[PDB]
Amino acid sequence: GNNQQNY
Amino acid sequence: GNNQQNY
Amino acid sequence: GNNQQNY
Amino acid sequence: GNNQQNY
Amino acid sequence: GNNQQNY
Amino acid sequence: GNNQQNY
Amino acid sequence: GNNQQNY
Amino acid sequence: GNNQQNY
Amino acid sequence: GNNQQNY
Amino acid sequence: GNNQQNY
Amino acid sequence: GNNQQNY
Amino acid sequence: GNNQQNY
Amino acid sequence: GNNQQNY
Amino acid sequence: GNNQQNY
Amino acid sequence: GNNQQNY
Amino acid sequence: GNNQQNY
Amino acid sequence: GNNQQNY
Amino acid sequence: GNNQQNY
Repeated sequence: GNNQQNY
Repeated sequence: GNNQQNY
Repeated sequence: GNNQQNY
Repeated sequence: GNNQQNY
Repeated sequence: GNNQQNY
Repeated sequence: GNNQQNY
Repeated sequence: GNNQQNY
Repeated sequence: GNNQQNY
Repeated sequence: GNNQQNY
Repeated sequence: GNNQQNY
Repeated sequence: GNNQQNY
Repeated sequence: GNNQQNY
Repeated sequence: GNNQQNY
Repeated sequence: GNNQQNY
Repeated sequence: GNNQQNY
Repeated sequence: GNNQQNY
Repeated sequence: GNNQQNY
Repeated sequence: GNNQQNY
């Protein structure tokens, strides 16, 4: 699906 | 499904 | 915090 | 905190 | 705390 | 605390 | 405490 | 305490 | 925080 | 099913 | 079923 | 069934 | 299903 | 924070 | 922050 | 799907 | 899909 | 899709 990554 | 990762 | 919305 | 909503 | 809602 | 709701 | 609801 | 509800 | 919306 | 992990 | 883990 | 674990 | 991980 | 909108 | 909109 | 990464 | 990276 | 990179 849609992807958001907050490192 | 949709993905959110908060490191 | 961080926000992801999948309509 | 962090938020993910899947409608 | 952290929030996930699956409608 | 942390929240998960599956409608 | 922590919350999980399965409707 | 911690909460789980299965409707 | 950071924002991603998928309409 | 749907997945939420709070480390 | 649906999964919530609070470490 | 549905799963909640509070460590 | 849909995925949220809070490290 | 940073913004991405997909209409 | 930085902005990207996809109409 | 659509991608947003915040390093 | 569409891509936004914030280094 | 469309690309924006902020170094």
